[PDB]
Amino acid sequence: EAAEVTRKVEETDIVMQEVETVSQQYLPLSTACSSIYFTMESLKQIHF
Repeated sequence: EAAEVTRKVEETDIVMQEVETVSQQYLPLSTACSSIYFTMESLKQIHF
C-alpha cells in the first residue's frame, strides 16, 4: 500500500500540471466575475 502511495505522486503531478494551465488561462476572467458580482451586491446600499 505504500507502493500505492508512491504511485499517487504521478497523479498528483498530473493534476497540478493541468490545474496550473487552467488557472493561468482562465483566472483573469474569474477575478472579473467576482468583481462584477460583488459590485452588484454592494450596489444595493443606497436605493434598496
